[PDB]
Amino acid sequence: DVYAQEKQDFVQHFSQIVRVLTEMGHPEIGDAIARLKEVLEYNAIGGKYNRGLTVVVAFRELVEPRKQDADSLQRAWTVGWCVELLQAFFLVADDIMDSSLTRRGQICWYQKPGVGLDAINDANLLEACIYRLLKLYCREQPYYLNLIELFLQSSYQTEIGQTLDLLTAPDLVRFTEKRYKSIVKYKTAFYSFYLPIAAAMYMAGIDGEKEHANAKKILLEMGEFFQIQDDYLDLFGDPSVTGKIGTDIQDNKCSWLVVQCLQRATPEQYQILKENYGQKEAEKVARVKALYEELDLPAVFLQYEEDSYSHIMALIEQYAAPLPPAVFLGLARKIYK
Amino acid sequence: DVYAQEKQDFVQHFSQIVRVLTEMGHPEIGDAIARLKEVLEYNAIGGKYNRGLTVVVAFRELVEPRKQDADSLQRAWTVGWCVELLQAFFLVADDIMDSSLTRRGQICWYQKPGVGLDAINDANLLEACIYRLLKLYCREQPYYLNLIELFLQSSYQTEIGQTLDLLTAPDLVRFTEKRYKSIVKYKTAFYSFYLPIAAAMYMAGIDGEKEHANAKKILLEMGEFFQIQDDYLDLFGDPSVTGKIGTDIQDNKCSWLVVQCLQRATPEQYQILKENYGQKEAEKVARVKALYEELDLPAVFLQYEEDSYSHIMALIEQYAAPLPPAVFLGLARKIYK
Ligand SMILES: O=P(O)(O)C(Nc1ncnc2sc(-c3ccc(C4CC4)cc3)cc12)P(=O)(O)O
Ligand SMILES: O=P(O)(O)C(Nc1ncnc2sc(-c3ccc(C4CC4)cc3)cc12)P(=O)(O)O
Ligand SMILES: O=P(O)(O)C(Nc1ncnc2sc(-c3ccc(C4CC4)cc3)cc12)P(=O)(O)O
Ligand SMILES: O=P(O)(O)C(Nc1ncnc2sc(-c3ccc(C4CC4)cc3)cc12)P(=O)(O)O
Ligand SMILES: O=P(O)(O)C(Nc1ncnc2sc(-c3ccc(C4CC4)cc3)cc12)P(=O)(O)O
Ligand SMILES: O=P(O)(O)C(Nc1ncnc2sc(-c3ccc(C4CC4)cc3)cc12)P(=O)(O)O
Repeated sequence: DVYAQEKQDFVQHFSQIVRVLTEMGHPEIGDAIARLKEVLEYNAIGGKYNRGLTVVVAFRELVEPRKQDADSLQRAWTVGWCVELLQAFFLVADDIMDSSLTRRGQICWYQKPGVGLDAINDANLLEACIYRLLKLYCREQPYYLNLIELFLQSSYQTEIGQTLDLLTAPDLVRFTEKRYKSIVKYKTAFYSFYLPIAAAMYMAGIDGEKEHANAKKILLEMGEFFQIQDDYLDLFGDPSVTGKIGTDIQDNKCSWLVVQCLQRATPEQYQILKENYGQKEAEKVARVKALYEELDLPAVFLQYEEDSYSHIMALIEQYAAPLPPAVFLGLARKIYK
Repeated sequence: DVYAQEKQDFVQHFSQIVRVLTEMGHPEIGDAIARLKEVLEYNAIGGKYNRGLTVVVAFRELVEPRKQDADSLQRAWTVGWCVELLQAFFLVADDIMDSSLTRRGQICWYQKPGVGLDAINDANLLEACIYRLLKLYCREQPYYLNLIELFLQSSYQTEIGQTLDLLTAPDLVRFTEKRYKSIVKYKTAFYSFYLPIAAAMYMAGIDGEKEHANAKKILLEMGEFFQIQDDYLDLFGDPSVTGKIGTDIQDNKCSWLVVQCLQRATPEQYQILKENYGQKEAEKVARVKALYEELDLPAVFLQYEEDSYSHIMALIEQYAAPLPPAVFLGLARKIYK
């Protein structure tokens, strides 16, 4: 596995990431820097690192091996960790706003004794660390500004996505397909799928607008597919297999499932849905599920997967050049659950 | 007044700022953009605009009038508003973290019905808008990257400052002068005093490290002075004159007053302080005040002002060149209350 190959080195680099972000020529910010260390250690560690690793895998596939000096790699690892820091920023903040209890098999940072709403500042520090790292490791590089702009834009797009999600889910009237597709695109797909390849692209000197537009077209369609899958597996997944015990229905999400359900429902079924969506009790969660089954949404999903395979293989056929197909295909394999 | 002269045009530009940040080639983010308009309108408007205006005043004092085309000015106004957007980001967030009720004579944004902790995202959008504006108005300019780095660094320094404030005020043991001075420097002085002049400097082609270090030396010392004044006036100000009804003691702040009080107190006075600092009731707030009076902290302040005048005039004498002294002196006059 091309990701398993890169992994150990990527994770070991985290140690260096931290050292450099904390190491006291100015003594009396010491205490704040110590808090910064704790924030990084708790929140940047424990994921699958798919997004950060994608930077490293893509880098290796896109830069001729004659230009993979010890130093270029340090940079690749660093930029990968920059993506992981972006993720951490979003998730610390998202947990506060959703009033979540747990994340990545542990108490959400803001819920830890004596953190609370101070986590808002902590989240912002994580974001800040992106640009500090980019400066320290890539200031002299020709792609420096490209990377700054890409990260800032990725942040902007994600935040806009979050705004749309927040407005959409404060009433099922609002849960349309055009709306669902739009949330997924801004809120997850840009920073999860486009950003990591795009970074690698810029680090490899592939900076053209067309090349970027082409990679983007593939990657946003991949990101939509993987989010829709995520929505399906939330309910009909086997949690021992996926790792997620679904709570989308209780949590009242604009999920792909509900959108499809809404499109198909008779007026009376709308009512059963209006009646049971977003409740604690299993009794009710089971009536929503049983409705999705009644409307045969798994078959609808299966069909969506089949269609979606053809479309995405075709997209890569057409739009991958002059990147290696394996960049796209390697990422698909890694994310698919 | 050089600020009153620039003001009407600066504030009128806000309209343009908004238009450009909202104007629907992508239709289905419409609703999110509408929310963005509301966030800007509520949170970026109603201050004195000292920091944003400083960019515009400094620009005019630093660029020869032959290079003050309609376009250079648009840019100056825009960059000024970028400082105002940074301020707004910090304050929306700070209000959430402090659990404040009011700001700028109105309900804090997060306290408005149906905003709540969604304000966290809103705060981040305000930050994002800085870099969108910088791109739209200054991408082709030679100082573009300088401005990106300055804003990102200003954010980093402020956040670090906030971390230090949060750690320092979660116990009077912690309220030392080295610590107080350090909070003020990172949390307020860099972005309130250095950032706006520095931006103008870069827009004028003054990009040298020495020149920046020199401006910085003056401006951080100015920022310390104005924060210490702010602390004094919180208690001994006349609120009808200043506009602030002080609540530093109740709110348990690391204020200059308490630091000085701590340095002077006998063991028994420490106890009266330990006993009354951070309470609701006036009875107790009056015993803290009466102690500061007992220890004659106003005289200590007066002396601090006198010393501080000589020092800062001397700093400008020595370090202002090749900037016009009036940049520094104009800002002092404007902020002094
Ligand atoms: O209550 P305030 O606003 O008068 C005052 N707060 C501030 N005054 C001046 N500048 C700043 S910058 C600042 C801050 C707050 C939150 C953040 C979070 C985004 C990370 C960053 C900076 C708070 C603050 P304080 O009495 O808590 O010291
Ligand atoms: O994962 P499987 O083999 O158990 C099964 N998967 C599929 N079954 C039938 N047709 C298809 S097409 C498909 C697929 C996989 C990857 C992609 C990636 C390019 C995005 C697109 C479609 C998975 C799949 P399901 O239990 O998720 O329904
Ligand atoms: O297990 P199978 O083959 O009988 C069948 N699976 C499939 N049938 C038809 N086409 C496909 S494509 C497919 C697949 C799964 C994972 C991937 C990962 C590289 C992304 C790609 C394609 C599974 C599958 P299903 O009855 O479990 O849905
Ligand atoms: O609960 P989760 O984390 O599984 C999920 N949230 C997310 N999943 C994937 N990507 C993202 S990016 C995102 C977000 C949250 C807060 C912000 C605030 C800083 C502005 C920005 C982005 C939330 C999120 P959802 O079930 O609320 O959709
Ligand atoms: O403002 P005033 O005239 O009523 C009086 N101000 C002063 N009185 C005596 N000495 C001084 S030195 C001083 C000053 C003003 C501006 C500065 C700016 C360069 C930072 C530094 C020191 C104000 C002042 P106070 O009521 O604040 O004590
Ligand atoms: O009103 P005053 O002159 O009798 C006396 N004020 C001063 N005495 C001696 N030196 C100075 S310098 C000073 C001042 C006030 C505002 C400024 C603003 C430009 C920043 C500068 C200097 C007021 C002052 P105070 O008894 O009110 O403290």
